[PDB]
Amino acid sequence: TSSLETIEGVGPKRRQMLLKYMGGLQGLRNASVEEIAKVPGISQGLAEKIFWSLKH
Repeated sequence: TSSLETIEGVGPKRRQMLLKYMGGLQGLRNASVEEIAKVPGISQGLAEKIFWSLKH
């Protein structure tokens, strides 16, 4: 239900950023908030948002 993929600042590419950062969703799936929290704004809010996306 969480619009994590279309967060108030995600959906266009922000998420992809991670891959623009890693170049592979897998890595993003392997990257929890800990890693995801290394992108634009994506520190905790987005980070988590993404975490719950691929992580678990």
